[PDB]
Amino acid sequence: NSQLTLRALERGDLRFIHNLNNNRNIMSYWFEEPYESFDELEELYNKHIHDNAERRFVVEDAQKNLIGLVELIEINYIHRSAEFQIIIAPEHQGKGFARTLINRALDYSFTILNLHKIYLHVAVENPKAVHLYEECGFVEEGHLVEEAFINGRYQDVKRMYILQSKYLN
Amino acid sequence: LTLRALERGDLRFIHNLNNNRNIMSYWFEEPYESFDELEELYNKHIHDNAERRFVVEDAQKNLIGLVELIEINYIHRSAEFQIIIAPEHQGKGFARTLINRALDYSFTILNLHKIYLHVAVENPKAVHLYEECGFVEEGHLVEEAFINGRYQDVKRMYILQSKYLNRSE
Amino acid sequence: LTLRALERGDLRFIHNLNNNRNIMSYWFEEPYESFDELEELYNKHIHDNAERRFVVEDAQKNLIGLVELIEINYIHRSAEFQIIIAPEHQGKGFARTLINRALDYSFTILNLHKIYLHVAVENPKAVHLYEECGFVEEGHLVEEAFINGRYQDVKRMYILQSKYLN
Amino acid sequence: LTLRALERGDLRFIHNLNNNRNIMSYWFEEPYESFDELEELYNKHIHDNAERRFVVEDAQKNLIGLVELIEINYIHRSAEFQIIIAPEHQGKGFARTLINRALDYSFTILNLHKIYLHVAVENPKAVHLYEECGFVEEGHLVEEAFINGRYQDVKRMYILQSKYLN
Amino acid sequence: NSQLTLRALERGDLRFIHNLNNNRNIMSYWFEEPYESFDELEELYNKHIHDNAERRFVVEDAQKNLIGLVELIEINYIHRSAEFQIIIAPEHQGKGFARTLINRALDYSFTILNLHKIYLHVAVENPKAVHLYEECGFVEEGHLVEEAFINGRYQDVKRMYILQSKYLN
Amino acid sequence: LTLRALERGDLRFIHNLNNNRNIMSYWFEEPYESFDELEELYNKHIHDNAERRFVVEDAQKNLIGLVELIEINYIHRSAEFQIIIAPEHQGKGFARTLINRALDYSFTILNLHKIYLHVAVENPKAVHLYEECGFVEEGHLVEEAFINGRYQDVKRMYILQSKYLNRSE
Amino acid sequence: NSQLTLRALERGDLRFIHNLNNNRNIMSYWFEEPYESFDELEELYNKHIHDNAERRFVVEDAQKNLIGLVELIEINYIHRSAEFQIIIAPEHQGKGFARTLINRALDYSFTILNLHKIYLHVAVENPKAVHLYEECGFVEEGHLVEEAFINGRYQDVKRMYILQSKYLN
Amino acid sequence: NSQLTLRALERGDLRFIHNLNNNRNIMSYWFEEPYESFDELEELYNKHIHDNAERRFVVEDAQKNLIGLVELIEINYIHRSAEFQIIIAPEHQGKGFARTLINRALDYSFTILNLHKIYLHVAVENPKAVHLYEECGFVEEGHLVEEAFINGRYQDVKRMYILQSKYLN
Amino acid sequence: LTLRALERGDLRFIHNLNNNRNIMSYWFEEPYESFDELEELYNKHIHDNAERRFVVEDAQKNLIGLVELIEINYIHRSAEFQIIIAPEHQGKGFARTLINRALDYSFTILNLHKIYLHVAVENPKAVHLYEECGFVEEGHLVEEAFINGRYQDVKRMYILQSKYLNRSE
Amino acid sequence: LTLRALERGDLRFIHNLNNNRNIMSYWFEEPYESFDELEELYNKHIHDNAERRFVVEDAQKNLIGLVELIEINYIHRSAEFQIIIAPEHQGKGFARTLINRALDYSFTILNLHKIYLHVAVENPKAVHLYEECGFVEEGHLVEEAFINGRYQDVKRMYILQSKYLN
Amino acid sequence: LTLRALERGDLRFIHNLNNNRNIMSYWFEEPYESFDELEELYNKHIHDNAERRFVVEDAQKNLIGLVELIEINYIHRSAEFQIIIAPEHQGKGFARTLINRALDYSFTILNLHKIYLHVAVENPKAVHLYEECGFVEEGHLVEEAFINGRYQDVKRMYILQSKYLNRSE
Amino acid sequence: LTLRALERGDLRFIHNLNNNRNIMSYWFEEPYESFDELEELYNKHIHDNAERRFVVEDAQKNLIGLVELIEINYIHRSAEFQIIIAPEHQGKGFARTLINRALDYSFTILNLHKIYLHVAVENPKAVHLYEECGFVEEGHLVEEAFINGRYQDVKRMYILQSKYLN
Repeated sequence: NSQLTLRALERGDLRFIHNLNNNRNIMSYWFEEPYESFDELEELYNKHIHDNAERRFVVEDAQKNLIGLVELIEINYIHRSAEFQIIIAPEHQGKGFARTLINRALDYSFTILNLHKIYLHVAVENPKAVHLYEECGFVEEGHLVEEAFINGRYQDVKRMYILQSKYLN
Repeated sequence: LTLRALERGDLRFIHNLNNNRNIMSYWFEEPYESFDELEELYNKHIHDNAERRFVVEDAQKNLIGLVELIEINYIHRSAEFQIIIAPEHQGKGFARTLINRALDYSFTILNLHKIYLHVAVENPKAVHLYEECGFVEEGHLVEEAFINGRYQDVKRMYILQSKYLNRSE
Repeated sequence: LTLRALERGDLRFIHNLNNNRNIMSYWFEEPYESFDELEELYNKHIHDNAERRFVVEDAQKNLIGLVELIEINYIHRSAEFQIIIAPEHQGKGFARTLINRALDYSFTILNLHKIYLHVAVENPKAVHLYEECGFVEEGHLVEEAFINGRYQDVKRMYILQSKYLN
Repeated sequence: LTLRALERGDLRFIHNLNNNRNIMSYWFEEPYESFDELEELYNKHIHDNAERRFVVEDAQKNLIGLVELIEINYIHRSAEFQIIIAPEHQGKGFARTLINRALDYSFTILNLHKIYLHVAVENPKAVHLYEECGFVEEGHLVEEAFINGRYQDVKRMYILQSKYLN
Repeated sequence: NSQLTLRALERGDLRFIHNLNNNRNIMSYWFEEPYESFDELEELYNKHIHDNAERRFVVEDAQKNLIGLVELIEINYIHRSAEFQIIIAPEHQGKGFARTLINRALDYSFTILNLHKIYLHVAVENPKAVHLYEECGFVEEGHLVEEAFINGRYQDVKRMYILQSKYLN
Repeated sequence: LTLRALERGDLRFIHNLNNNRNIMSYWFEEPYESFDELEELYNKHIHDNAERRFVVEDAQKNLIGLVELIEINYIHRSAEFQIIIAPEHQGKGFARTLINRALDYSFTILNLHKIYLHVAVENPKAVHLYEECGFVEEGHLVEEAFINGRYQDVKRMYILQSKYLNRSE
Repeated sequence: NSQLTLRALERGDLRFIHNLNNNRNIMSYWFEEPYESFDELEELYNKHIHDNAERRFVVEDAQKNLIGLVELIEINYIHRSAEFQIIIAPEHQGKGFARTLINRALDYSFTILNLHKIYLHVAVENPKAVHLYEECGFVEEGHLVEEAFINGRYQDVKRMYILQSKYLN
Repeated sequence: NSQLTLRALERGDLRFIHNLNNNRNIMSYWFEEPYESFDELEELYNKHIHDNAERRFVVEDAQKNLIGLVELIEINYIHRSAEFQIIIAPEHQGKGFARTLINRALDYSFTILNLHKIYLHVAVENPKAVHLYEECGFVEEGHLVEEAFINGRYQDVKRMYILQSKYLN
Repeated sequence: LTLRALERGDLRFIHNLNNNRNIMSYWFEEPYESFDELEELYNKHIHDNAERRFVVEDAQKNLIGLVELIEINYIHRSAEFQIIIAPEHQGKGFARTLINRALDYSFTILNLHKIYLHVAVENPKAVHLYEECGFVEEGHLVEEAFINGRYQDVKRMYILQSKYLNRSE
Repeated sequence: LTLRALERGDLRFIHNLNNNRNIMSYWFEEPYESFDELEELYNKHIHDNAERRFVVEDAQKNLIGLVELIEINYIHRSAEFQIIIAPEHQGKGFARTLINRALDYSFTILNLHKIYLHVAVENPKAVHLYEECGFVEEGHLVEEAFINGRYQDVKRMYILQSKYLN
Repeated sequence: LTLRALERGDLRFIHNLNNNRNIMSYWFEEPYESFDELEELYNKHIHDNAERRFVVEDAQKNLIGLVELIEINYIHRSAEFQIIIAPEHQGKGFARTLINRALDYSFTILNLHKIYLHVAVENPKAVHLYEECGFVEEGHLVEEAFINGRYQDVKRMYILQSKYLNRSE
Repeated sequence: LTLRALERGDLRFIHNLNNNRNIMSYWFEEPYESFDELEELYNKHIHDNAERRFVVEDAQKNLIGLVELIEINYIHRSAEFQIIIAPEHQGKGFARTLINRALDYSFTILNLHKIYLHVAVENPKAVHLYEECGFVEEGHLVEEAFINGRYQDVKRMYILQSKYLN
């Protein structure tokens, strides 16, 4: 876990992004723009190469095996907020990397960019994921009713947050 | 009461409404403060369908207020609702009528499934007004906004298409 | 009654016709609501030949209604027809004379083979008028349009160049 | 069989599928014939969401066919469906499993209400297969398509999100 | 007739072009581009302001009454050819202006631009117009079968020509 | 025999065909003489539907000739036909087969009503070849082209959709 | 003083900006771009209409007499900093407006944009201006040696600051 | 001589153009644009790829040895004129190719493009070149005094011409 | 008499001058016939220094004529001269004065070495007028222009800088 | 007398000053003659800092003359100076007060080290005035300018920031 | 030791240097984190002279570090200095040599008058290093930067052109 | 020795000549330092005729030096001259033969009247060589160049087309 490294996303890593969106049954977005094919993603990356609303970091190990991804979106510098998301490759989902990657993301958000609040969304029907984030410091602030259409049915999603104060202290 | 799509001529009425608010005003997720800044971003997003705004005026062309629909996603069929009545006609009882006619357009024309909005916790008069129109609280965002030199909480209330169109049946 | 090619000055009348229809208005398969959005869309598609619109006006030049041809396909030689008469002169019985001249332009100048249209099921009076003008049903599209918070069926009627020109 | 988002490298397979169809091919309602014209049209509409195409391939990744969604309207939540299987694997009975997955993507992710398609009248075998997949006729378009020097009728069949998702 | 004058077509004259195409029941073209409304014509004129494939001259009298129009299209300088057309306002069609305007057009084509051949097209069912051109020097060179779709039916058109040699001698 | 839409790679084969002609070659009514001039105008009119060209090749990719459809008007439903067989396979009897397959595409796919072509009067072998395929003379254009230092006449022959599809019925 | 109002800068106010830069003997900048004439300023305003690095507010009284100007430049949202400047018309310089305009600017910076630190620069040879700012809450943090070339000689400038904490408490 | 062939100028031939302008001590032009380096020529060729005012043909033999160049400039299709020029490589200047290349150029000008007059310019101090052209059919029409600045001194140049009539008869 | 650089407002006066000529008028080697065609090409070549034109007017703003310098080459230091006096003031004896003042600008400001012009052989009055001003015939171009349906000859006369500035010394 | 930054409205006065000079006028090292050519060149170089021009006007705002700085180099900190007074107020002795204020702007705000200028040899009165203002000759350029059909010599005079600011 | 202007090929070496810093890196006042983001902003500001950077390498092309000059104002003749030596050659004593050669370029080539820099107060080793090279403290910016989750102070040191070039005289 | 028009491939040699000069290098009056900045500036001014540069190379094609003409004015017919020889072949005495051919191109093809140049005062050996080639001083520019932290004087020498062509 300590060997894991985070690196700024490069064009070469777009293939890894495409592979991770396979068999997830949810439309993928790139700066709030839908995409499906590798070519559509590559164009959207070239377009938003300069945008500051989102940042992404690839997660690798010592031997540079692509572990997962860390995304920050809806980044606002006036209110100092950002939506956090994390995607771990299926082959590494059950190895406990998630917790460390969550602290790595909070570290980058609250120590460098100096953001005030980090919020995230979790499906209500994955309580193990909710409890994980709670053990990491997050806490619920909303229960969005029928917010996401997942697998052919509207579903609720928990919005949980954590402030810069608690993480730094 | 009559609702009309916003024309470029009504932009000044929007700027005037933003004078008393004392909050950072946005136009398609882009900050603005001068009337000229607004007019240019209006010419830029005249075709963008991510947001739609309607100005309401009396029978004889007395502009009363404004209703806005932002963060419009036609895949999730959602949108954020907001309304601002001029201080002149603020307490004449026009609010609820504009709200219902806004939700009517969202649920009968655009065929949207969910409509949410945000209100500061320090103004319970608005919280009860929307709750009287069918909105229900789905979140209590902690320290979401920075108002007058302090971080404050925000209530997120919602209303669904099914309820608005089938409740009296 | 006289039909005239749609000009930029008539876009105001278009915006008024869409004032009380309770359905999203399109311009070359692109939505719009405000007069400014329409004016820009017109200047964008001013040369696109996939759609053609004529304004019908009285002898005094008082605008009466509108006739539109959309989805114009010159390979299969077909196009969709739509007609909107102002509420002021809706029941003056002018509708038929407008439908005929429209079909005349379609089958005499543009040289199109088929002309279809869509009419709501819950408005049988329009179905009869169209039928009496020469149209015949060819489809009962199920839940094709979302009107007033509920999907509704729509009848698709057609008319060939042969029946109008013998 | 596995469906994959259409890439630029697959445009060659598209041009081969259109090789022996005897009808003009379109890309976002724009005609084309050569592989160069198609490649430019794709780069032009690479971000347009009005159409979506998936390539179906074997376990060995041998391309088998194509499934397309066109006329995608997110307001009325509808789209037209089309499927083309290569002649090599036309009669292997895979057609049904392709139609279902397509409807699955339409009604599970994009959240569309209706899906319609058009099939020639003189090919009843396709009408039966579509019917057995869940489709039901809603229109008999008269002389809607010009095939082999003669206008021919076309049946329009539909299927709602309700029947597929209960 | 001798008082008639020909002038290069200006933007202001586009209204006269539009008025002449009323009740002619044939699609109007501007540099092989279809148009119907005044605005569509004005745009096409601005576009082809510089093109050399076609020239047009307005026909006026002493008191500047708009008499008609003289068009040269499909102008090719390698083969030295051009298709001639003439449109006279309905109020002046039966006053004998046509003959002089035909000589004026031939004069400009064979004396200035120095073209070799001028051809034109006439409906087979207007023999009075054919005989007119023959009396002016033209002669048939083709009987195009079902070349034009006029008033709801394909119709034949006579193609008649005349060379620079005969006009100059 | 197999007809294929012309790709950019076949442009050299077109230039080679224009070597023996000794006539000004055009591309969408634009003159060209160098292979590079052709390639640039090809990139310019790749989307223009006013003309369509097909290259025919043997069973094992031996490019034989070319068939062209120019002046395509989808309102009048007309088009000018032309065919050029390489000097290698010139007298192998492939012409009539390419002609019929060209008219078949024009009358069954594009749904055109009339197809005309042009041939020099000084090559009666071509005049009889087309006449054997259904074409009929509709015009004898006098001094229409300038060939080898002299003005020559040109025959315009035509064939209709009705005849091509209904004659053997 | 209490009647003074601050308004977002509009294009019409550019004339007031030009008048204030008269007889100040220092090159004027607009988003770090030099200018002298009214036309050069107007162009630079149109260019940076959308930039977020600087904001400016016109200062008016009850009767809308142009009092002065309030400028925020070098605005950085990551470090939350901004350089403050104030220009009062010569006819209003000795009426005590400065103090209130300083609090108005700090109010907008620390209560809306939520910035952490506001710094400014003062000529060392204007101690009355330095003492003013100190009485307003500022304090020196640097004595830049020969930083500005004023009136034909390099001169030192005091850099004084104040944090959001003290102003809000 | 009979084996010589003329080919339309291609981009690959621009190196031959550059080599021929070596040690000629006169500024080279490309569509009335000066150039010296290979890169400047290549850009000007890409620019005027489509211009019709000039045409150029490379002269090769049976074994494709680059013999010379044939240039037509100032081509006007209204007056039907063109300035002719010919450049033979130094290794082939004294082999009698000039005469045949002159007839080849006249053949292309008077038989294909159908031009009326071909004029050329010759230095007065090269009478052998003047007599050559006279033997080819040209004749003097002007003695331009101090028209060209050659090798550090203004010099006269003979303008000689020939019409399409004499060449064709 | 006073010469003034041509402004856009004088373009109509140029078009009027081209009415009586009955010859193809050009603007930077580009044909034009309508006033709008002229105005657009004027906006296109406002910066082109290949040609320069001056309008002359009386003491009280009575526009008399025009003098033009075209084909200006600053390497060879040459230019073609032409002058057109309105038919109103045609025979008032102003020509020679405008000519000398044109050559004065060419030889004293632009520092040109040679000035040539062209005149039809069928107007000896102009030939003698220029010859009286210092011009000398250097060429008799045979069938250079096509005037009123016939090819005619043109005289090219010239005058040198040395003569114009040193002859009376 | 008051100097003001050159505006677009003053371009007319510029064109009048060049009316009777008998020499080609330049704008940012680009020739021009007509007011339209100048107006476009100004809009092109409105942000170029290589040149700066001030209009001097009376108390009544009657334009008197012009002062220009060209070839402005901020690395070597130098610039060429030129002054043109209208013929109406040429001999009113205002020239000196204009030269000084110009040098003041060059050496007090822009922080330039050297300022040079060029004056014809055949006009010694201007050479004296410049000399009396602080300038000193540094070059006798031989046949550098072509004036009235003959190359003429030009004197280049200079002045440093040190002599003006002690 | 040899200093060289930075080429596009050296951009990767810059990104590597920014890995160990753990601070937001900028390029012409624009944030970046990915190598591709850097490369695009490099192509954008290749002409911008507001900043200049030099890469230093050993005698045999061993890239050691980088020296940067930003906020270059040629009117005030100032600039901010910064240097980053790779961790490999960090403590080899190369720093002072690169500093002096940077100030030499700033004071002898660009002819700048003042050079300032910034250093964190929590690294006195750098403060003394610059002080040993001639830099003197002119400011102690309080809570200027946000480093590792806390606001920290920054020292601004400066050195003048006169001192660097005249002190040993 | 042979002079050749400067190509894009020679820009590398240009960047090497500027490697050890200790002064800012310009390209069409625009500063640059890196090879990438120079390559873009060349493509920008590849057609500008205000400057012309020739590369001089040996018989073996080993690059020896460079000759440049800048500030080319075709109205007054003048231009500034500069020559740079690589340190490898600086003292081989080739300098004179290069200066002559340059002046030959200026006065034989471009038809220019005057050619001036600038040489530092503290390098009298170059002043003598230029003088022996035909140049004559016409100006002693005072503190015109900032070299090695100190303003230095520069001599401006000239040569007319008449003296070179009699």
